[PDB]
Amino acid sequence: NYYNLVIDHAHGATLVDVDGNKYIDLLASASAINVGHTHEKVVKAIADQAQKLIHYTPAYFHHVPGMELSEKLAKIAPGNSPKMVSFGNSGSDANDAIIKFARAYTGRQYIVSYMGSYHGSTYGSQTLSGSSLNMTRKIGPMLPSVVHVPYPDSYRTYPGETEHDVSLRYFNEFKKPFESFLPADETACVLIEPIQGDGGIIKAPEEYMQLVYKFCHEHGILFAIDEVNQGLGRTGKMWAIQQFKDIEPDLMSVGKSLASGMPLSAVIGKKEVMQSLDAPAHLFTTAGNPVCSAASLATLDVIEYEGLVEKSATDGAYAKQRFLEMQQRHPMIGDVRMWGLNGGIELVKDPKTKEPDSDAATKVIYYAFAHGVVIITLAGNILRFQPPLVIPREQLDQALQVLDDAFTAVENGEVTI
Amino acid sequence: NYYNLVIDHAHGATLVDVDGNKYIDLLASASAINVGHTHEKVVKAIADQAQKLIHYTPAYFHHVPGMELSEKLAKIAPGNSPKMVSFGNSGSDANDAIIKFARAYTGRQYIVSYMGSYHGSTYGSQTLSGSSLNMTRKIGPMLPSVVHVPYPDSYRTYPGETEHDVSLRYFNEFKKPFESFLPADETACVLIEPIQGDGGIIKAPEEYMQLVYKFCHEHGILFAIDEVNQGLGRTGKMWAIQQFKDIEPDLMSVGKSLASGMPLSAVIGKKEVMQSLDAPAHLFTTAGNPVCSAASLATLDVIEYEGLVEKSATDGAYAKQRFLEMQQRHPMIGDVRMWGLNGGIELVKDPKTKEPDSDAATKVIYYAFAHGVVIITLAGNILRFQPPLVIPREQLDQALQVLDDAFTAVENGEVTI
Amino acid sequence: NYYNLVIDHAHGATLVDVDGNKYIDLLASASAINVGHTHEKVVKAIADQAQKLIHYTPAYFHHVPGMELSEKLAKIAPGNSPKMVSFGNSGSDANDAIIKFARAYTGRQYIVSYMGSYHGSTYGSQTLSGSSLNMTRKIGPMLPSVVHVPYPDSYRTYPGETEHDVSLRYFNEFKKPFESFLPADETACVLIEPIQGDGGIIKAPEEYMQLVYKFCHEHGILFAIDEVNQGLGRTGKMWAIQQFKDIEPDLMSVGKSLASGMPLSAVIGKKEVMQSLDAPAHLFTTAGNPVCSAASLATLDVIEYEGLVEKSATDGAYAKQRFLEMQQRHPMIGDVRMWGLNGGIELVKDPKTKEPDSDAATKVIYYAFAHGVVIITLAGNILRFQPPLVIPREQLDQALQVLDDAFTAVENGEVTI
Amino acid sequence: NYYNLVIDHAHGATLVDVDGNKYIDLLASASAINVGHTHEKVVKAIADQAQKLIHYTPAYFHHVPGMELSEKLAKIAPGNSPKMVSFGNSGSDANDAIIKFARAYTGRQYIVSYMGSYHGSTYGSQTLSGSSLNMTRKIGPMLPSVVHVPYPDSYRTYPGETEHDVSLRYFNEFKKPFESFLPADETACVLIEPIQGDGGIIKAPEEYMQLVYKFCHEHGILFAIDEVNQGLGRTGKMWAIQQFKDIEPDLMSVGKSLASGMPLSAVIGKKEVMQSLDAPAHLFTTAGNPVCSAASLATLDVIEYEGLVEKSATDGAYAKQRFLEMQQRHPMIGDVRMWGLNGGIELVKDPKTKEPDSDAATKVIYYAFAHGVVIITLAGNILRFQPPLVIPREQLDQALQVLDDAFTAVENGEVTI
Ligand SMILES: *Cc1c(COP(=O)(O)O)cnc(C)c1O
Ligand SMILES: *Cc1c(COP(=O)(O)O)cnc(C)c1O
Ligand SMILES: *Cc1c(COP(=O)(O)O)cnc(C)c1O
Ligand SMILES: *Cc1c(COP(=O)(O)O)cnc(C)c1O
Repeated sequence: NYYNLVIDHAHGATLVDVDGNKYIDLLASASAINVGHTHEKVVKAIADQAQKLIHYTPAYFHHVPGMELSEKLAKIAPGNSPKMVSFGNSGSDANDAIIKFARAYTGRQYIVSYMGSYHGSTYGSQTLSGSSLNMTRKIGPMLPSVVHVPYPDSYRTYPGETEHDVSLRYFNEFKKPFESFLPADETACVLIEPIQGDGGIIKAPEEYMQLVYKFCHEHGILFAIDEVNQGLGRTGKMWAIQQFKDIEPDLMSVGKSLASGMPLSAVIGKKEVMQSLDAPAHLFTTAGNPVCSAASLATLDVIEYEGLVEKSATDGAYAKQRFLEMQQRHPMIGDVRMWGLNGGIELVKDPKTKEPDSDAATKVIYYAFAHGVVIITLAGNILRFQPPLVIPREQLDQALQVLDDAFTAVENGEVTI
Repeated sequence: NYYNLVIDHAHGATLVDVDGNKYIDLLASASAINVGHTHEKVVKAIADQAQKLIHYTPAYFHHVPGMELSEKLAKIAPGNSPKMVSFGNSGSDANDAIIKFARAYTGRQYIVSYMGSYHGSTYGSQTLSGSSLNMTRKIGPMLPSVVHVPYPDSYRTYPGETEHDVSLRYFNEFKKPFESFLPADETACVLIEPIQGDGGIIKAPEEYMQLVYKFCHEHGILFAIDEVNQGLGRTGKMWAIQQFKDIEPDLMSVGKSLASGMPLSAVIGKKEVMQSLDAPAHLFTTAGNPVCSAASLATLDVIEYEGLVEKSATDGAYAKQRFLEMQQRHPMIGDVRMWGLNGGIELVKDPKTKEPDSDAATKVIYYAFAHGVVIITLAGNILRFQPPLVIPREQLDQALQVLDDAFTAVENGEVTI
Repeated sequence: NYYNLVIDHAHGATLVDVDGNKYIDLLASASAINVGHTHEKVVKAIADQAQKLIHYTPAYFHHVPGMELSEKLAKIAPGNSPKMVSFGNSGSDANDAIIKFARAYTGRQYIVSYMGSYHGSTYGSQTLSGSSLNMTRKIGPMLPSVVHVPYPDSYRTYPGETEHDVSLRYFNEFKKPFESFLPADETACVLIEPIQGDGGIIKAPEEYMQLVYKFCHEHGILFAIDEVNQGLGRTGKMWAIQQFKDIEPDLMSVGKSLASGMPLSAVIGKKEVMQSLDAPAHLFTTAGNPVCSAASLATLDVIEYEGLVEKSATDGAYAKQRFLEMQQRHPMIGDVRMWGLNGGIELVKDPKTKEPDSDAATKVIYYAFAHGVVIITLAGNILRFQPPLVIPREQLDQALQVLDDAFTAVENGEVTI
Repeated sequence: NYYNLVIDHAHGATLVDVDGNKYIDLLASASAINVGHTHEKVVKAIADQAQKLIHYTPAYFHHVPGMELSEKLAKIAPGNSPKMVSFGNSGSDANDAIIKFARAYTGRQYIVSYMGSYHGSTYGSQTLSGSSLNMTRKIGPMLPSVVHVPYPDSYRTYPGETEHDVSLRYFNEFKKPFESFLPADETACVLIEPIQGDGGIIKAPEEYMQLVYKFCHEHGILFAIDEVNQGLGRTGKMWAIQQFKDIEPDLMSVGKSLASGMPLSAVIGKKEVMQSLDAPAHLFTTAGNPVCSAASLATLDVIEYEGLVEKSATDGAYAKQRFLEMQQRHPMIGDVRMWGLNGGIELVKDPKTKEPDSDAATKVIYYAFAHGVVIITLAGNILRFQPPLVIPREQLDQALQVLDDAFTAVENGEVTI
């Protein structure tokens, strides 16, 4: 909680509290609500399925929604290699499964993940994460044979560094463990967020990603991606990895928006990799639930038929220009990062020092809340802008104007915590 | 897939495939269906909630169903100490949370669990597990600082051993790591299933359980229980741990039946233990989902209103009697174990050698399936008996008669694989 | 410090402090002094080699003592298979090397060792150990993928158990992990002390050892032995494993007496196992030191020339009968375990309860010390009897008389701590 | 075996093989032989002790050389805080002990060590290591809760980077894991080579070292140093850490040259840190061997009496000039690093690209060997220069001229393997 709000109902990008007050949702429940709240087609799909079968573990009997969803997810995944899908409940358990699939297929034990990453809260995925110290404190020891590498930062760079220089420097950092203590032939996979979500909406440069991808292929390391936050149209392409040229992951984790916030996740992977493990050795009883699966079928169709991928791209381009214009009048805005309706607005004390301004960031979100918009922060000083992709233009403009007013009010000293 | 069969719809304890064939459910989807399939109150709760709010992450904003469920679960948990509740999506993640809370509260690392145990498929919970069925081939290394001890087997005992002798022998095995390499003062937690589900419906004797509970208290080791399979009325008490005298767990995992097979789980623990961690330390985006929460509220209401606990105790004792009578005519039944509607029928080659007859158990399964009843085996030779608690007596008797006929056909060599 | 006493010099089985006081050594510095203190032939070997070459790391240049010892150790190892040897500095690092060799050769992770065992003090060997709890306390997490099983106890048995029943019970416990959570095809080796040293001079029954050995052969698990305490003639055979019928280990650790207490250890293993790893990957700078190697060549020569294996066998049988006769007069002696000049004298409060009497044990060692004999306890209540193998009969009889007097004085309450 | 030749005898910096061929030693058995081969004072100390007492485990009885050495090591260790010493056999076990002392004193789990480091071949010290030459292939999983950070590289730097810029960039890398997944408050220790030996004779800049030292003190992390290769006058100070301003380590490992290559090591630590662990919990049987202890007393004496600290400083400054002069005529020499008689001469394909030239390096080694000098490489392309500190000027000049001719011959293409 940030402000003790109790939601009674919601539709599209609008939240209504128990009292009747209205809010514009710029969070979409951490990008679980790409399709907007209570989308008519998803509600109906949930209702109709519940009438027939609430649950049977698909490992004992197939159900139609699970069969249909498994085929479809295999189709829409990036690349042309034959795919298989394994269902879970959460992004967390999907990233735990990624570790399992990679170890079992390769016969290798080490996993490489990123500082700044967030992969979930189960013991495997929580070890991979590098987003929060409180995810390691008191609960160790963690999963063995996990190595963290730094994710490329395009904002706080060295003087005179180009995109090319940053890519090379961070790739050299990527190689350092492999040239010292970490055998590449013993690394099962690299797990990467094509754009880091919780880390602050940070996109790896094209050249950096191509270097890692090639490194993996050349050493027989699996290239895995986490699309749990950045997938299903969020970046203005179906998959965040499609922001890069011709990269097909060996394993991909999908969650959050998948079933409009119903607990469903998937690992989608190359056929051969996915066949190294199955039920009943790896299984979640309520995973691939038929009600959740019907919910997902409807939400996937909504993304396609309402053109939400295209809308995220064009609205994202627009929101990027609006925030850039705001940056010209508000020097507290240090960096505008936007790929689709998917933004990190980084607030700094000074543009030259780039020193984080967590105080100002919290004031903005407090102002916004008092003026009917829900927005939160990342890593202290970064506003996350991830509204449902269905957000009508009038509501988007309304929210942007509140944010512009927030910046002015924080400048004048008119906001207190 | 176990049955290679597509389920179309289901109600109560009757399953209907895509060709209209009817089946009596003696599996209840691994005891996730205590309240029976598509219960009228649960379907309505799901459909009504979906219309208002499909999802918002409870870590940002509260919703009424989640808050009400949190209160109700704290109230119905065993013991009189004030509890806190932490939601997840799966039993697996609830067991991961137990490791976290125990380690955080005690400041110790080691977790003790049992051989034969099943706790889930994430990296924490699957380390704790000890069923041959869900073993960790190809996926290691697992979570460090986990020791397995043997679970008391009251069937294959040494000649002349009483329940007293069994309790003492197994408690002596329990103490052996603590008297060698495992420091009691560095063990955070002992986690036990009060009755082992996947292990074969095996109940720890009263005296063994008291000895462990006391050992934990004397050394400041938390005593945790897994009620994911055996909870919510399955044993003919609300919780399996209530089959024992005056035992309040520090930590308890709950799942499967909690929300009628909708993905929801909980860790319910003593207030002090639960306060040792933050969250972000333990959070899932879709955990405590309002549709799932409303479904759970309704299944809990059904357990109360239809007196399902008492019905489980009553039908359980009936089913025990019935199988005991069958045992008198079919010496292939080596052991009848039953606490509530919750039975392990163990098949053997000879009454004295107690050699497992996995082939005979396979043949019973086939016969039952060919005759309209769904039942599975555990450990090859144990028939597991876990119908929905709502199973009408008429249907229970039908299933029981099919089982009787299966034993007859198997004796006479009339079933072929 | 155990005795709080400065040794000036020593020879054979006699120790001399800085005051001139003489002691009979029944410890032989934890069996590192099989050949007796300052043996003339060993002293000469040390001095002559120190004038030629104190050290060069044999991984850069070979030296003649190292090459000769390497061939000698390959030849005297139990069995007929071609062997190779790898040198270390301590028993501990030899056991660390066993883990390495087994994991490297098999491509598997898990190591099985015994409760009650002692393998050393480095992170690998100390994880495998299971005697002192202090050895795990405060220093975790330890090496992952290690499982401890119980070592067969022939003294505190169930009423009416034969040696056959003991072997079968303990072999059943051995198998329990493999039938639950531990995959046999993922375990690299079993490390076993053929007689447990620090465990209390406990010998696995023949039948037990055969069952484990066969289990290992059948599953491709390496069968590894620790001969650091019990090797080099201590049991009245060259190797403790030779007390068993036709067992050739895949790997064997040797230390302590190898170089008369100079730091030198070895792993002796089958050729194909030993070639799975080499220097410079696995290497200790001062391992295979030419002075230590010359000392070792000399001590091995003494064992042969003075017939110390047979002398241990015949003096050990004599000493066993002496302790058996003491036992008749002194009921505090519950168990006499003795194989060669290698004994555990177990002290108990009552012969039927077998309750440990640590108090009587420490009083015996106090009396012995005040009367010119050095002897210590294991596990509180067991007198450890391991004199140098060269101990003259007159001196052995002298020490045995003091112990008889000690037992009489402890009975009469004449000893105050 | 590196050279395929058998050493028969050696004295000072000259080695003689079995055929009578003389070699000048620029390896000194990886810096185990600081005081020169078979030094008269050390040979005599070995022989004289061997006559009195070859061994007794000093945990049972004190011996005089062990007592004197313990006092002398506590005295000559850097800084003015009271120290305690714990003996081992090898640098590997001393570094394993460092982990143990740090975890036990702090009650924290995590250990930070460096890429490019070498700390030994036991499971603890080998996990900490980061030398490609000592990779842990096939032997995992390793010790849990170990994080590697990059060591400052002052040769392959970014354009226009100063020593200051290097110190700040590498300190920024040091902090990255602490700002992502590694809690400072849960890390027990940072272990650092003041100059990395096996890493290629790489010295951390003063400013970097002060930053790490300060960070450790401010977070309650123990600051540990490894002086096994770089201690005992090798750098031209007694300890390599004395190359830096006012740094007193909490823990220091010492070995290799400590007893002229006899197996002996020590952890020297602040008194309150060392008291956290005891014996018999932590103990090696043959550690602090009296013959080894006597050898060490004599080598320490030679270091003082022959003024070898000063000799290394002035011969090293001389050797740096000679190699710098060679660099002028031989552009294949990319970098000359030298602190005492202790150098890394790095060979490259081109002065601007700095591409490593391993082929040129192995050819130089081969030529040198063919003309009577012993020298090896590190990291493929770095000539390592560590002769005994006693090397007479005439012999040094002789060896330096052979190296000069080697560069000439490789340049002209006259060397083939
Ligand atoms: C939220 C998130 C997860 C974990 O998903 P849950 O459903 O909360 O377990 C994993 N990866 C990324 C990138 C996320 O944003
Ligand atoms: C099935 C089960 C679990 C795990 O639940 P999932 O929802 O399948 O993760 C945990 N414990 C027990 C006793 C179980 O039967
Ligand atoms: C003492 C001992 C060790 C360890 O030897 P160190 O040389 O003290 O490291 C290993 N195994 C056994 C059986 C021992 O008695
Ligand atoms: C050689 C070395 C060690 C290990 O010493 P051993 O005696 O070979 O175990 C540790 N640290 C450094 C810096 C070394 O050079």
